[PDB]
Amino acid sequence: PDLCAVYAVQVRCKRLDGLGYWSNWSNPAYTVVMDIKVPMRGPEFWRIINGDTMKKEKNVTLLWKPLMKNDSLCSVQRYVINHHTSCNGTWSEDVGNHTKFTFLWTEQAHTVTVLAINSIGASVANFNLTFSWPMSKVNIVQSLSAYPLNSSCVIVSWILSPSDYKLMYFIIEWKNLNEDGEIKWLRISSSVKKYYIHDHFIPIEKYQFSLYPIFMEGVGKPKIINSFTQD
Amino acid sequence: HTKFTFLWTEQAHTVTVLAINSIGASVANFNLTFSWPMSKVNIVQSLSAYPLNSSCVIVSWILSPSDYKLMYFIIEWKNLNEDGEIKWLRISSSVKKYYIHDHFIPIEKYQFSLYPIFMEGVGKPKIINSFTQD
Amino acid sequence: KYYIHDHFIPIEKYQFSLYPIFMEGVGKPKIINSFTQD
Repeated sequence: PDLCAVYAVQVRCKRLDGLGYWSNWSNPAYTVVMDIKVPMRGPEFWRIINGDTMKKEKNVTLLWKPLMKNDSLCSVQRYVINHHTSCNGTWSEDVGNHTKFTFLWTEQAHTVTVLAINSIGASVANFNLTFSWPMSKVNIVQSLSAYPLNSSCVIVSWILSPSDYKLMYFIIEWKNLNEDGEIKWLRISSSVKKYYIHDHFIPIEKYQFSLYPIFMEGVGKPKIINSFTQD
Repeated sequence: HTKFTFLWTEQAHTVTVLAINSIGASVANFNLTFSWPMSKVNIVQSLSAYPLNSSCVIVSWILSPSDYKLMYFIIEWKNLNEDGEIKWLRISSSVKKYYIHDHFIPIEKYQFSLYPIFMEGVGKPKIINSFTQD
Repeated sequence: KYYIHDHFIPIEKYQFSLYPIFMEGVGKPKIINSFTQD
């Protein structure tokens, strides 16, 4: 079931006709971790946008986590980012084993895809994220409320307005606004209307919860709240 | 013992704590002058406190000009919501913003007192009882 | 007043029924379907 774990293997033998004894078990053999297939899935990534609202150019810092054993399978030697744009077409940038990359977003639509590469090749199923200036205005989240359930779980719930755009999935993003916390994020199916976030949440602190609707055409306008709803 | 209580009666009382070992007393010792005139001197024009995270708060201040030679600052902070031990730290007078590393719960009401410390003694603190929302 | 020790997620809607129990049998419960915000 797991191609990238060390298995111990021992073999013993006996006469096929049954007239005899079993041999002792052989000295254990162990696998060496080598890449055995390309990675099954590319890493989940999100973006930080550093840019004054008055500038046409914005710095987009992509952030991902290293793949877990199930998704990397055995190893990731380096990460390569495939960029796709209407004007410059497709190009690729090798990021090595770094988990963060910052590029300049200039075009009206820029689709980015992060690939994981091992000694055999690139990951089969990869996540993409389209950065679109028109789409950043689309708002489908009618209401958004956040209630801390406990110090280990917050429900974030939302109601959706009808939309002509095919919603693919949600990403909930949360950060403390009281802390310089790392921006934590998670991808969630578009079928979901309430989610249990498991993280350490101190319920009085002010957390920003941003629900980004993600469409084929790109990231919609987030709904943002800066306090828990007392109602 | 790490704590001592004395009666302050005079207009000016300078105190110095010495550490002594089997050879003798400490070479370089801190002093603190308690002066009733100086307790009225206020040089801290504004004081604001903003929690940066649960492990660091910047306390920042602007200074008015002063004829007294400021030696250093001490920032003192305590929860006003908790019976917390009064925590304090000495900071150079050259500093105008400092990163306090302690466990800070950002909504709780902390009192931050910036005491200006002069040769003539402790000046009047500037005190705030809430984080500045501005 | 009683302290119930169980895993309670405070926003979820819990029904709490207090049944008064008499020699003659179970009385009418008082029922609430939400926490009291007052």
